[PDB]
Amino acid sequence: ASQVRQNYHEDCEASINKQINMELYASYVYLSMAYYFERDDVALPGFAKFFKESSDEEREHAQTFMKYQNKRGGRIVLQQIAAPSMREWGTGLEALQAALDLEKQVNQSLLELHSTASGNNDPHLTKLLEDEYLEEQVDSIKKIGDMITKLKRAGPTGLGEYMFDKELN
Amino acid sequence: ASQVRQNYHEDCEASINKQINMELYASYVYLSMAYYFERDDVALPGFAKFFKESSDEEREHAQTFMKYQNKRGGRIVLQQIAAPSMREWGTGLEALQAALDLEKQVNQSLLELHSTASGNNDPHLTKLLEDEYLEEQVDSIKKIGDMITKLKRAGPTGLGEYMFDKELN
Amino acid sequence: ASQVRQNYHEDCEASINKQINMELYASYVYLSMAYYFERDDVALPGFAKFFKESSDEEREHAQTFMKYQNKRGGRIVLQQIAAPSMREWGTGLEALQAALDLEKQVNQSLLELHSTASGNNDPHLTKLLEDEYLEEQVDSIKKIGDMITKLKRAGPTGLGEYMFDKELN
Amino acid sequence: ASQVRQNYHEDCEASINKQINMELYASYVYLSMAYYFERDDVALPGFAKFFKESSDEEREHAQTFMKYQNKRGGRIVLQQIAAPSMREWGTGLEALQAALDLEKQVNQSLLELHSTASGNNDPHLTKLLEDEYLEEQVDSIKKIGDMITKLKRAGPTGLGEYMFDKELN
Amino acid sequence: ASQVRQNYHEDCEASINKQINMELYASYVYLSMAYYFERDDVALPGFAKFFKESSDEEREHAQTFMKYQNKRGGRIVLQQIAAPSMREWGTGLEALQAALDLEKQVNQSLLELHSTASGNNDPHLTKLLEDEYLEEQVDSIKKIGDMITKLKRAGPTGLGEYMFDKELN
Amino acid sequence: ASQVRQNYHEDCEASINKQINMELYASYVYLSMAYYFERDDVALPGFAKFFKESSDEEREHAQTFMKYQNKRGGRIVLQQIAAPSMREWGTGLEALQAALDLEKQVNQSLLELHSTASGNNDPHLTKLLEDEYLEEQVDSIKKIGDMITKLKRAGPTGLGEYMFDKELN
Ligand SMILES: [Hg+2]
Ligand SMILES: [Hg+2]
Ligand SMILES: [Hg+2]
Repeated sequence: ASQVRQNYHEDCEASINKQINMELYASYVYLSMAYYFERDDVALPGFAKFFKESSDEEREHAQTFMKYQNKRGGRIVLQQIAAPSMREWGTGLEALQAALDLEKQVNQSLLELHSTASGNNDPHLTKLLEDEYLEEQVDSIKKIGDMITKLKRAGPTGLGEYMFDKELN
Repeated sequence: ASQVRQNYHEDCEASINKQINMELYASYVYLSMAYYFERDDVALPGFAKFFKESSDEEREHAQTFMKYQNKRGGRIVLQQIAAPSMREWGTGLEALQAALDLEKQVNQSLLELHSTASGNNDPHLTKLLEDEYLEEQVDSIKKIGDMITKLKRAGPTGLGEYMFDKELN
Repeated sequence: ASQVRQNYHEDCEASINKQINMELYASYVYLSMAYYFERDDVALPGFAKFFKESSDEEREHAQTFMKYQNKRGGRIVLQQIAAPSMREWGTGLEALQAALDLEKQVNQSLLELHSTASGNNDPHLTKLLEDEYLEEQVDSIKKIGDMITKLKRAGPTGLGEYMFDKELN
Repeated sequence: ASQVRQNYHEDCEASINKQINMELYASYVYLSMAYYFERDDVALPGFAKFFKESSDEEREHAQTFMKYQNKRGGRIVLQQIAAPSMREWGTGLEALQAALDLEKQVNQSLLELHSTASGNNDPHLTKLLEDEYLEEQVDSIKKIGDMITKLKRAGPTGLGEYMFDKELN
Repeated sequence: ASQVRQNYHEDCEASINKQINMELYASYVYLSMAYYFERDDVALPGFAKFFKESSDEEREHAQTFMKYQNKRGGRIVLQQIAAPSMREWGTGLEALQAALDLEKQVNQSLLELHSTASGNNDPHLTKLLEDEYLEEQVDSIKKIGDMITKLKRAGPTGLGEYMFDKELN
Repeated sequence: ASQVRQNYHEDCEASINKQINMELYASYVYLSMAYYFERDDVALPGFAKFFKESSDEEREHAQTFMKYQNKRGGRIVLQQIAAPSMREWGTGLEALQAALDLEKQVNQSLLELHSTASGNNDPHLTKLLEDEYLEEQVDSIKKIGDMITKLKRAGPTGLGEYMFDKELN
């Protein structure tokens, strides 16, 4: 047992190790899209840069959990990073409809770790989730909301996606 | 052979002379398209500006090869530059679809030139082709691929063609 | 096929996909090290950074091939990222040594991709490697090699490790 | 016909698709001369630069008509561009002698065209050749008058030529 | 063997301990020429400077291999450096004539080495000679092609030589 | 005797020619050591950087003497530069102990050269040796004395050798 650990139950320590994989796995889906939107027969540069940023953002969430793991006394245990269930994503809107759910799923879990953190009387963990993750998830689920509403009003297909791209970019 | 020739085979020397001419046919195809898209009945300045720079880029290719001639000790022989097949290029897409194949044909003749160069072990030439021609000849093929796809998403004629041009501009 | 594709072997295309995954896992293994060295029971600030720098730039090697995959017209097949071989990477000497192996295992993989490409007669990817990989890998081998000797000189254990991590920081 | 066309007689239009190909040939003759002089065995940088900008001048003179073509509602026809009869151009003197003479032809047709212009009563056209060409050709010819006189005094073969080359450079 | 050594065939290593001594001799031949030309009775500052930087170029070319030696895990052997056969070098012309010819030998082995390189299938090595030497030697040779042509026109003995010396200076 | 010789005796003129050669043997000994300390198995950049500058300094000596040759009216005769006795210099101390004696031997040959110069009353040469050679040849002998003592205090191998190098750097 590390020299720096107190009021850190080991249950929470293990779900930090499951967020980091969920955080890791997500950033690996956002990267598949960005570069799918970089394909010649796709040629959506504005979704590409959006998801590459999503790729980078999610990768930082994971790292900021891994430093917290080292910041309470717990140990990092890095499982695999599986493959996104898909290669091709189709329209930019379909891309967005999936990112929304993954974000909810990630918000699902960030909300659950918080109540796991809460049964253990860990007000230092609840805080972490609470200025570094719980607001960035909900700004970001609201962000795709708007975006989807803008693209379907934009006319989800054809000239609407090409124009929506330019404003995204 | 003048005083400076070392490991420059005649077949590799003539194919360059060809490359000078066929890269000059292109500057001229791109020259036609540029002013066609600048006709009062056409009125596509972005399309026009693109093919202008192409013509320009493509003539620089040709002059680069000319400088490679005197460097290695060869004798430039300039050949008649042919007028383009056509005067009227239809739509911008039919000129984007036109140049892609023309950028591929050139891409083809450089690889032929590449594979003639190392069979007579002239790695200096295959240096020249790599860090100069085979590089930007793929960057521009990828480029015209993106544009054809986007323009098609945009609606290649009508309001769609008018927007894509103002982002090409 | 892709509208940009020209002279692009399917198996000179699977090797990209393959190499895409070797860098990622290396990125991931260099991620596992950077944070092992930020444990309160190893706390080696200088090895940690060094392996941070190693991770991110390994990820950029995966994204540059990703870019090249879409260029020649190929289609990105992403796979899982196997877990890192370890959790605990031992001594700072013991960390570098295994990163030496993996640099090599990547380098060796590169030299085959080159051998792959040279056989199908495609000088664009052999350019891509010689100009973006084959060099810098041999580089990353030498530094680690230099660092392993220096640390063996500095006395691999004790005050030498401590003073090495300071210079490297 | 054209939205814009007004007071544009078809023999003007036809004579311009003649001048353009005529300036494109002169522009292609100075490129021959421009590069012939960078051969290791010719090696006069001063005559080389003098013909490249010449080739570029002749070449931007051609575009000006092509553009004036689109202003007036006419239609550019681009013809084949004949390769020059010579490739071995001789003394810098003999090069200046063939220059002055190709200039005078480009003059002789541009005067001719003003006559054609004055006949089909175009005051728009008669200005264009005056304030853009006949001004520009007369000056061009008197400078080769000066140079060729200056090179015969300095000495057309030998050290005098080396010296005139530098002052040109 | 070495920590770093990978895909380094012993005939490459041996050929490099040959090129290094070969560049050190060329670097020692331009020093002879560099200083011979500052003798009171020779007294050509322009040819002197031209050979010193030559000697310095040849001399920093040698170190580059010695360094590439340490990168690849090879072992530099430094041999004796033979003093040049001549000390009295003659006309600036005769000096430029022996130059161009020592260059072509330094070329002829560096090509040879690329063949050796291509045979023992080193893509690391084939790049080094290309992007660092064969690029650098071809240019070096065409400039002495130019100079020697320029000095025969200006006159190899007498006032013409004094003049070519200054423009060189 | 050329037009500029006054009070330059042949014995004093040849000993300089020797000094040119033996100062060039040294630049080369220091050249070897520099890259040896830069080998992956050695990894001593400070030691390497020192011997580099030495090689450099020592060749400047030699070229200074070469300029003194033409000044006084002498004829440089360059002699074969011998390879160093050894390739592998053991430790840094065994190279610091190596160069000290080599800096002394040179120091010896200059004094011999000094005492040959004023016996034939050439005080200009004894000017040259004093304000140029006998000056910095003692500053550097004092320098290598300090370093051997300090490094020995430091513990000439192990953690002691690693520190001293980083202050040599
Ligand atoms: Hg817990
Ligand atoms: Hg007319
Ligand atoms: Hg080899």
